[PDB]
Parts: sequence; structure tokens; C-alpha cells
Amino acid sequence: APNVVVTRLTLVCESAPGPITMDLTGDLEALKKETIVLKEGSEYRVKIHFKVNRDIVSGLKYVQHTYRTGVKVDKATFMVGSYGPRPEEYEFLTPVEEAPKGMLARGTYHNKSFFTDDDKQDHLSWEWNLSIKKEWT
Ligand SMILES: N[C@H](c1ccc(-c2ccccc2)cc1)c1cccs1
Repeated sequence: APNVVVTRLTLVCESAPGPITMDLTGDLEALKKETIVLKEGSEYRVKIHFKVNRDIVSGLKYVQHTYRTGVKVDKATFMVGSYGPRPEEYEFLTPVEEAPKGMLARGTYHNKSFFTDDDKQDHLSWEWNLSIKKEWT
């Protein structure tokens, strides 16, 4: 296995009625037709789970590009940093953001995520969709 293995994305939202997560260890192609759901206006964090198997790694970064119809791409880069090898997964969390709000803000956002580093290595790249709704259901 590679030294760095990205295993999971979770949306951390205390107001959500259940877990919001995606296993990143398998068929990433299937994520493109799927979606995860946030109630409009919800406060959330993106949490990336990853393993460091053998060697200290440095310069890790999480890059997230969000696409919404009629809008230019919303690009955000988050410094993840340096991690040593250990059996248990690490979790990196972004700062809190607020999900969009408004009937016209609802619906699909297409995300492209990169777990990478200062040397531009592709630890994992994946697409996933977010659906913003008036209510959780
Ligand atoms: N600002 C919005 C935006 C909407 C949703 C998210 C998002 C991403 C991942 C998880 C939860 C929410 C980020 C930004 C825009 C995106 C593109 C054009 S406008």
C-alpha cells in the first residue's frame, strides 16, 4: 500500500439527524451519481480520514473545488501538514463553514477534492456531490 491512504470523507454537522460520510477506499466512480445532503444554512466541517503507514509525511494539503450551475468554481486550499506513521487513522477537519441558504441556493453542488501535498502528489482525487435542501429529509 502507499504510505498515505485516504479512506473517508465525513461532513461533521452536529445538527444533522445522522452520519454524513463516504468511504473513499473503493469504486470512486460510483460517487459521481450519488449525493450527500445538507440542510440549507447548516454549519459543517469537512473531515478527511487518512492513514500514514510507514514514514513521516509532510506538506499535506486538502484542496476542494465546488461547482454550482451559473457560478465560477469555488476553490479552497487547506494546509493539513505533517504526520507520522501509526496504525490508527488520522482525521483532518476544515474550519466551520455555513452551507448556502435560500430556495435558489438549494440543489446540487459538484465537488472535486484533492488530497495532495506541496510536491503536488496525488494521494487521492475524487468527485462527490452535495445536495442542499430546505430540510434534512
Ligand atoms: N459557496 C458555495 C458553496 C456551496 C457548498 C459548499 C460545500 C462544499 C462541501 C461541503 C459542504 C458545502 C461550498 C461552497 C458555492 C460553490 C460554488 C459556487 S458558489
